[PDB]
Amino acid sequence: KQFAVIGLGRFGGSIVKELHRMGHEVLAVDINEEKVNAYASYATHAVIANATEENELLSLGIRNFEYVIVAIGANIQASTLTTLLLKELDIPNIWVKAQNYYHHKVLEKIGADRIIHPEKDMGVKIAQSLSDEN
Ligand SMILES: NC(=O)C1=CN([C@@H]2O[C@H](COP(=O)(O)OP(=O)(O)OC[C@H]3O[C@@H](n4cnc5c(N)ncnc54)[C@H](O)[C@@H]3O)[C@@H](O)[C@H]2O)C=CC1
Repeated sequence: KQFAVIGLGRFGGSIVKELHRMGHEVLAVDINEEKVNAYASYATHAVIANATEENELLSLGIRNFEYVIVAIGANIQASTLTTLLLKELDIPNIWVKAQNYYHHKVLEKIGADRIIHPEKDMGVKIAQSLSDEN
């Protein structure tokens, strides 16, 4: 029902723009307001928070998003700690972007419903499109 994207880089911000362009409402959170301000026009609600902190997550109300996406970047701990925190919030679905075989492997066992490798996955998606192209 609900969609929450944590981390507004090229990936996360993109998935926030699309869900908007598709007519869905999104909660878009990040730690530096520059980012939050950059998507205020696309998110049904854009907030400034540190998703690694227990309390900010409750003032976020994340407890009620069927889907949450951890699209944080070059910072692996925040990523996992965040996915770890909310994993304990009982979020039915948490998808996380990954960049490490290591990272992937921990997320895997932490209980992440879906791990994403933009580069690898986009890879298969294209080979896919090539075959389709005839
Ligand atoms: N998703 C991941 O865990 C990882 C990604 N990487 C790689 O790092 C590269 C850099 O990617 P970008 O998206 O451009 O990274 P980036 O540093 O530009 O953006 C990450 C975003 O998440 C935001 N954010 C929101 N809440 C945060 C919090 N509590 N702590 C930290 N950041 C928070 C940051 O402020 C920022 O906008 C990527 O291409 C990715 O492949 C490397 C390690 C982990």
